[PDB]
This record gives sequence, C-alpha cells and structure tokens, in this order.
Amino acid sequence: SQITIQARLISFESNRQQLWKLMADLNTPLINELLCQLGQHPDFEKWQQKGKLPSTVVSQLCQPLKTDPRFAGQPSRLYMSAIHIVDYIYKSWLAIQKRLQQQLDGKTRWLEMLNSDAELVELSGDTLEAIRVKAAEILAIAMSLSKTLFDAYQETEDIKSRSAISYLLKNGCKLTDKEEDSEKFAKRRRQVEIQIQRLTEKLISRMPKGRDLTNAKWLETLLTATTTVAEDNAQAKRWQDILLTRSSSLPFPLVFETNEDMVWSKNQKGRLCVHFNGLSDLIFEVYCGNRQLHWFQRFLEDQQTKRKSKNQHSSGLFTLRNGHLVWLEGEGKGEPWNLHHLTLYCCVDNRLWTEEGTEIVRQEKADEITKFITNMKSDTQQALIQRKQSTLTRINNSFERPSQPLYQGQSHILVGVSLGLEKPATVAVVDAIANKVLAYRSIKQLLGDNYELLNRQRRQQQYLSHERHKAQKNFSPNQFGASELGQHIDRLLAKAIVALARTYKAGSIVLPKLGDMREVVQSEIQAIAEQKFPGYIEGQQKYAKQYRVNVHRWSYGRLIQSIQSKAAQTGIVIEEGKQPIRGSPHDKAKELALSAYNLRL
DNA sequence: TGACTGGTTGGCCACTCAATTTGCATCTATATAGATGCGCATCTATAT
Repeated sequence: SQITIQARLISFESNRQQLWKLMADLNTPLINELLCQLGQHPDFEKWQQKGKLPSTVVSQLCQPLKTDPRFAGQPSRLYMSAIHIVDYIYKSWLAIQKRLQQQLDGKTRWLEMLNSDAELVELSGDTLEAIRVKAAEILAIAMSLSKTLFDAYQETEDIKSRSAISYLLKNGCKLTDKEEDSEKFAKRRRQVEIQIQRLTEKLISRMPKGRDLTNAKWLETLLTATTTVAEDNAQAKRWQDILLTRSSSLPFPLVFETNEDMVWSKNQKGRLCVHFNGLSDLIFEVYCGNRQLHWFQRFLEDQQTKRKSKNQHSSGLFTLRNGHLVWLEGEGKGEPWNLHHLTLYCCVDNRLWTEEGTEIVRQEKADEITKFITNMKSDTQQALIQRKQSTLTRINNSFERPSQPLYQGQSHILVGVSLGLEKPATVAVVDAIANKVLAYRSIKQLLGDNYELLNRQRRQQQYLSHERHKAQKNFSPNQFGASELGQHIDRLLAKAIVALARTYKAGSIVLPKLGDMREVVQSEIQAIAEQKFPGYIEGQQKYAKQYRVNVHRWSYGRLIQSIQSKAAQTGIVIEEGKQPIRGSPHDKAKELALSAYNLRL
C-alpha cells in the first residue's frame, strides 16, 4: 500500500553546508559499524546459519562509538540513522545468504534423487513396472503432495523402494507409462548439475561494503604502486583491483523512522517549511509541483490537528510514515553542498488519505497492538506498554479527513494477466461462475495511443547498446540506456490493467508465479550448448546470446510490482497461479485466472 | 507552561543426394501422293 513522494529542500548555504559536514562525518561510522561485524564480530557464522541479525547487536556496537573522538559531534537522531541503515544492510544480506543456502541443499537432495529408468532397475533389483506399481501404491497412501513425497524420500528409504518415490517426483507427482530417452535424461540431469555448480559459486558473496568518500586507500595505493616493486603477481594485481575502483561521491542518506521527528510549519511568504529532530536551527523550504503539494499540506494539517487537540490524537495515523533525506547528484563544478541537491523522500501510506481508508489502518493497528500487549504480558518493558496503551487509546480519536466509499468488486470476476518475452502483458477478464471471458486485451489495445512506445523501447535498447560498446572502446563517459522508458511502459500497462479491472468490477487481478526465470533459462541453454560445442567454452557462451540477454533484460518483476502498487492504491485484491506452458497469450491469461479462482478452497 | 532533547522491544567450407530441366536419339503408326495392271468400248483392216 505505501508510496514515496518527494520534494527538493532549499536553504541558504550556511544550512546546506552544515548539514553536508554532519553527513560526511556520519557517513564514516556507517563504514566503521560495518567493519565491526564484517571481520571483528566472532558470532558471525551463527547469524549466517540462522539467516537473521540479533535485533540489538548494531546498537551495542554503536553505543561506545558515540563517544569516539571521530564520531562524537553528531545529534542523537543521526546515530539512530546510522544504526537503522547498518541494521537494514545486514538484515537484508543475511536473508539473501540463507535462501541461497536453502536452494543449494533443496537441489543437492534432487541431484541424488534424479535417476535414469535403468538406474532405478539396478538400484531396486526389480522391473520398471514393479516401480510403476509401487509408485501407484505411494500415490494411494498420499491420497502438500510434492513436499510429502520429498519427505517420504527423506524419511522411509524402505529397502531402496524410495526409488519409486523419485519415479513419481521426476514425473511431476504422477504415473507415467513411457520409458525415457537417455539423451533427454542426460540433458535434464546436466541442468541440475549446472544449477548445483552455480549455487555453490553464488553461495560465497562479497561482504557488504561501505561508501568510502575519503579516497585515502586509493591515494595510499597510488603512491605505493608507482614508487615500490610488488613481490608477487597477486600483490601487483591487488594494487590494480584497488586502483581501478571508482570511489563514491555521496554520503548515505539520513533515515528518520519516526514521523514526528520532522516538524512542519508555514513560512511568512506562505511556502511550507520543515526542520528535523536535532537540527532544529536549520529551517528548510519545500519546493514541489502542485501534482504532489496536497500531501505536503496534509503533513502540516495532521501536525496542527494533533497540537490543537492536546496530543489526544496519535501519529499512529499520521499520513507521513518516515523520511529519507538524500543528496541527489548535481552537474558541473562547485562545493558539494552547492553542487548536489537536498531531496526529502516521504514514505506515505496512501490508504490514510481518506477517512474510509484511515479506518482500515485503525483496525489493522488496533488488532496488532492488542496482540503485542498480550504476547508481552520488566521495568522499561512497562514503559513500552505505556507507549502502546497510549496508542491503543488515542488511535480511536479521528482526524477530520476526505470521504470516499471503498471500491467493491464481484468475487467471481477476475482479471488474468499473462507476461512473456514478445508480449510484456496480455489480459483476459473472466466471469468464473459463467466460465465466460467478458473481454480480452492485447498490447495494441492495453496501452492504446502509446503503442509506439514498445517499438521505441526495442529500438532504444538495440541502438543504445551498440553506442555503449562504441563509447567504451574510446573511454567516453557517455553511457545511456532505455531503463526509464521501460519503467514508464511498465507503469502505463499497470494503470490500464487496473482501469480495466475497475471497468468490469473485478474482485481481483491475477499475476503469474513466474519465479526465477533468468536462472532457469541460463541453466537450460548451458546444458544444451555443452552438447553442440563440447570443450569449446567460448562457443558454449556464444550459443544463444540474444535469447539469454533478452531474458536478463525481461522486466517481469518491475511490471508485477507496478501492477501490485496501482491495484492496492485502488483496493483490488492480488491473487496468483501457475502460468500455462502452451496456448496463445490469451489462452495463458484465461487459464491463469480460472486456475487462481479454482485455488480459492 | 509549551518548546526542546533523550529513550526504548552458429559460422566457414567441403561433400552428397533427390530432382527436375533440357536436350538428343529411336521408334511408330498413320496419311498421303504416284506406278502398274486389267476390263471393256471404239476404230481399222481383211476375208467370204
């Protein structure tokens, strides 16, 4: 449901320079608090096993750095911004590492389980029919299915008769009469080996890096490498890998996770202003287009409404949720605080705009807070329960807000969206009780006046990829791509799909479980290419470049998110299902929506 | 007393095969104009 809106902040130099000095000084303990985990912390491998960072460890590394002679000059809210960012860095990276570990194991199982029909006969000492009969018994026992069969191979080895359980699993949890081609099986088993290899490589990841602004390592390395002689090829390359590294120009943003830690006001000139907790001397002026101003007026109205009411209304329902203050990169020459541009990005929960939507968040938080208090039931823990119960009481007192009746769709009408390489979207609206398609749309309809933009995107990707190649050979800085055009097209389709869902009173939009299509294609094309260029690895990589590149450029996750966002701002439910391997783009969309309807029970 | 601040859970070449075009040689079975030979009319001559 959340959105991010933005404004540039304007102030006189003294204020934009003082804030830069604090952020160039704050950017450094964001580096030192990474290193205090990256190599200093002894428990680190226990966290990599569990997949989660302990909720207090970054604060317990930061608390003694608050008096460090290098870091002591900063407000209490700038240290909380440091702790926030470093918590979110590790809390992300450990959660990436854990899903990779789980995938590697979850296929190391399957590379053991996957056997040819002849190997099952040898391993069982029995007929492939005896295996078909035992596979029929195992389905009769089971009737969670695929997991239950995996568990019944992980348990219940059963005098190697788990051979028949692998026979079900390789057949997609079904009986098969046909006996398989050993060349097709060799390609299949090789794809798993490739996925296993690729996972054992990706299992090791570069320990998350800090944004060093100082150039000190680079300058020290330059004067070392030019005046001294390396003792090894490894040392001479270690200096090369440092000297090639581009250094950052921007400090990490400030994060203000409490909405009240931004204070709003109106300037004499009638313009809006803002100030931050601990920087309450530095008034900043808001500059934003009238297409976004209504939120910045709402910020000040939410604040005035609470202050006019003796704090009896809660910022648990303030339209602003959190702010990220960032320096966007400028152009040309000048001091960093005169060259770059302070920009304030406000997280906003869009459903807090209206009274009917605010009531949803009131019920959502009142249920979550009630459960929290009953799960809790020590000294400061009682003070925390005072924060919570003052919220649980205050959240019932309403802000005066715009009214708009909630959208309601028919529980039987669904929009199916089918994504692919040639057709980025294609739509079928199904009445699932009639089994009747109400409408279909192809791309030429689904973004209408804008259909020239798909042809533009394909021209621009091809044109600009060649210009980047020509530019790199000359060391030109000019490096451009179609990324913002692809982002616009994915947003045009997201608006049109939801406008169509509203038009037909659909209860939900259905999006495919595409999963990691990029890795799957990379393994399939490799297992095939190894049969056509054996030993010539450069020829294996050249086999289907344009197909592999087009799959790595395929924006399916960004279109899926663009539709999710616009649907949840409108109130339409999102649902999911398996996308058919065969059929036209329409048939894919039709069967996808009907499948998601069948999954209701 | 209402402000401030602090808290905190595929490509380049070499080789092969079906085909399918084009040309030439060899029947072949009919169509068609010129010798050749009776079969009678017609004229001439000869005799009682």
